[PDB]
Amino acid sequence: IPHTHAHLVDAFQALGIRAGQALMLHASVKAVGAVMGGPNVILQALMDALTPDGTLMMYAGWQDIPDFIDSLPDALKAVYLEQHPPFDPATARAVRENSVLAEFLRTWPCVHRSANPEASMVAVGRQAALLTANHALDYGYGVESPLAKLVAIEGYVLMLGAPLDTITLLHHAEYLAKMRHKNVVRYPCPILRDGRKVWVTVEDYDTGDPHDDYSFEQIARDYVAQGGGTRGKVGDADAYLFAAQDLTRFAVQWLESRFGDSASY
Amino acid sequence: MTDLNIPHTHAHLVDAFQALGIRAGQALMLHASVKAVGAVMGGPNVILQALMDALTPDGTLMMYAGWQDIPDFIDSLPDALKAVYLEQHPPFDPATARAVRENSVLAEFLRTWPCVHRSANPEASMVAVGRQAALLTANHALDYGYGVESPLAKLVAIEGYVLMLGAPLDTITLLHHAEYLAKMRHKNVVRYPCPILRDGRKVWVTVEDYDTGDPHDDYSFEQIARDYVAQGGGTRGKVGDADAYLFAAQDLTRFAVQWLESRFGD
Ligand SMILES: NC[C@@H]1O[C@H](O[C@H]2[C@@H](O)[C@H](O[C@@H]3[C@@H](O)[C@H](N)C[C@H](N)[C@H]3O[C@H]3O[C@H](CN)[C@@H](O)[C@H](O)[C@H]3N)O[C@@H]2CO)[C@H](N)[C@@H](O)[C@@H]1O
Ligand SMILES: [Cl-]
Ligand SMILES: [Cl-]
Repeated sequence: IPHTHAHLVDAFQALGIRAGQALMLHASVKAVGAVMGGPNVILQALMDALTPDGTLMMYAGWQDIPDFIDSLPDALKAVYLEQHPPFDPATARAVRENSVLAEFLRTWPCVHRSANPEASMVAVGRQAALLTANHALDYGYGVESPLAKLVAIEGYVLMLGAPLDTITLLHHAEYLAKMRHKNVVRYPCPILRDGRKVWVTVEDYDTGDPHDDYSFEQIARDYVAQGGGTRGKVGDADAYLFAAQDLTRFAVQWLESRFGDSASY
Repeated sequence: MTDLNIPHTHAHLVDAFQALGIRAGQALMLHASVKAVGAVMGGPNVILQALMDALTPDGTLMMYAGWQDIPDFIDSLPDALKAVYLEQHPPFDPATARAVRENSVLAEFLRTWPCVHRSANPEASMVAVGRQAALLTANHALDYGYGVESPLAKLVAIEGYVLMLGAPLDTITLLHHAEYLAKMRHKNVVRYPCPILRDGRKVWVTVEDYDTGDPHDDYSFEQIARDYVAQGGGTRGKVGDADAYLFAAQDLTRFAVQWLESRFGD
């Protein structure tokens, strides 16, 4: 018997989901198990628990981002510069890993999607426009990002069978932390500007590898170990619910205590 | 033991569609296997963008969506479990109802396109973009979803086309319209439950249709389509790595009706 809408609603409420919350979701649909009506019922149940006054956001990114063209043979790069489509928020695919639900969320009526291709977020609900508005192209996990706004509105992160290493918010903690050294990347990307394709250079902190000798799984495990968040089952999945403000504060201090620069310049 | 090629470009797919016979302003129903096409520069949406470029905004593109999660099987469930479905299963919502499982990557992509229209019959739902998308998807009756009041009937009436892009010929939905039209010695008629939205609220209705899960007699759609191709029906050509077929909807329907009636007809 597949998990029903009502069963999931009750499980979300038992974990601590409440009306009016703003929530970023990371999920593994396989971990939840069979749901009556399919994966979209997971989103419908969560939005039921949040009510229309709540907000639900997910990381989408862009599956087809051609940020690697400089590594291709020159003649192939030339083809990409002419023929690869730009990031179009209406149709750009979300990244493939752990994003079945993010792709579902893009067909919801009244969805909003932020403008930074690599860091794009999708959101539905009362504060969806606020969270996704004015997402800067450079430093997409920084001060002008949906993650900064999620912290400012005292939102939450919900892990629904998703590995703790995939918490996007921790890239915002990396941005904030005063660390000895952070790796900067600069990469090409085609976007739409006044309805025309334009290739631009995006600058950001590397989000593919850590800036020092840590992992997000290590940080999150330490947070849980000192009492951070709530834990419970939703369907077949192990779930965690974290306050965005407290987790960000914890992670910044965690990074600064281990990888800060005590030298003055 | 065969390697994947350099990704096909938008421009090279447009050229291949035009070489196959796609013309501006046509109305086309597409059956595709994205895997068969091979790597595309920009991903599967580029297949749709190239096809719409060949058709222009004056053309129309339609695909079969259905509803992957339709609970049309609940009458065969024990009573306690059936009651759970009746209370908890979501209704068909055309905005979010996912398309059927197989060969539907492009149908799911079409649903994120602006100005998409989806027809109202859950099990037989079609999605369309372009000039005649509203016309094709309008007023799709709940009963006999492949019949006189269907997008397939309208596709035939406006003299549209069927494009096969690496999909097996047996999956041509239009052949269920031929079954509807053909006078045959035996037909299975089914009634099944379905939850829909009626004034924003979930209501369970009973749908009546010809069975489309099994043939009505000793035939298969692969048989019909293979006989059609063998007698010169359609045009053929490569699109990316896929072998493609382009059929006139009216000619294929007429052929399939005559095929069924010659073997099982009056
Ligand atoms: N074979 C047993 C039967 O399978 C049914 O399920 C079937 C049904 O959901 C679904 O059938 C769907 C219909 O829906 C839909 N309205 C049109 C579509 N062309 C048709 O598709 C089917 O018929 C085509 C041609 N022929 C095949 O190419 C295709 O593989 C097959 N899925 O696929 C399943 C297999 O056809 C039912 N479980 C029950 O009627 C019975 O148990
Ligand atoms: Cl997933
Ligand atoms: Cl496919």
